[PDB]
Amino acid sequence: WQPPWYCKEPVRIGSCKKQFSSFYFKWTAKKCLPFLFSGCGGNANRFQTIGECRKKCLGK
Repeated sequence: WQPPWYCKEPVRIGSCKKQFSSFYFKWTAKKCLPFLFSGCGGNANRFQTIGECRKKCLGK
């Protein structure tokens, strides 16, 4: 198994000024990890639930 491309993008908190609990795939550790998203200016390596992250990035 290899993850899709967006799971390999670096975590991006972005440029806005708020906080939203999120998950990203740290592909070098093959784990879905929590992070705080600012609310805009992110990238595609962001998921609302750890399950959605595992489904897309691990194929679970």
